[PDB]
Amino acid sequence: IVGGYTCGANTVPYQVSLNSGYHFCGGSLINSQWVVSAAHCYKSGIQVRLGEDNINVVEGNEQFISASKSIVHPSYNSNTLNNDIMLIKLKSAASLNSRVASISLPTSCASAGTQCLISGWGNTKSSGTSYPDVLKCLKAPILSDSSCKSAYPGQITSNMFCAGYLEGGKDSCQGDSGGPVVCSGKLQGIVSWGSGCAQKNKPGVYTKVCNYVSWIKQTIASN
Ligand SMILES: [Ca+2]
Repeated sequence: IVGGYTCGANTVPYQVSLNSGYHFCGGSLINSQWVVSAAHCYKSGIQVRLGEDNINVVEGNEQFISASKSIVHPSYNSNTLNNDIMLIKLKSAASLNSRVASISLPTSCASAGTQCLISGWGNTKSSGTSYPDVLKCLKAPILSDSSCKSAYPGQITSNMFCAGYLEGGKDSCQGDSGGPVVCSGKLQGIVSWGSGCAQKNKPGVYTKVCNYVSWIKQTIASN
């Protein structure tokens, strides 16, 4: 997260880190046994880390649980990042409490101008690289589909939305991928892509979660 703030330990209780010996992506806990992330985050051998603040120090609220299975969206296109969504099942249910908690799926698609909370352990620099050890947070509005398409001609599908600031300075970044965009207490986006981070006229592009609620619910019900 570029141009964000330190969230505070366990203030984003649905935020998970995906670990394969190291943090590589974020995710969102949507019930005691399932995580939503970005399909471009797929790999084998995932350990889900819940209850994290400092991802390099054991602070006392962690739960580390290996994934039993991953399900990439059946229409994921890695070239276009259309349908950049995957589900990860935990081998055992997490223990839920105020510091480790699921986030609800949306009932409604959020609109342009709605304020959302974007969070992650990704790069905090637009130029060069600095990884934080603690969770970073950013409040950002959803942008109009017209401003989104104008920023990224030929690239924005009906399964994407832009959020952030056309002026630059404030954005998600590398290492935030798969993490949450939460608006009015519901998971509306997944950190997906952007051209660099926090560059002018290159806002963040997010998977549009409201399009996937039927697929998520049906997939969980049978797996
Ligand atoms: Ca920790």
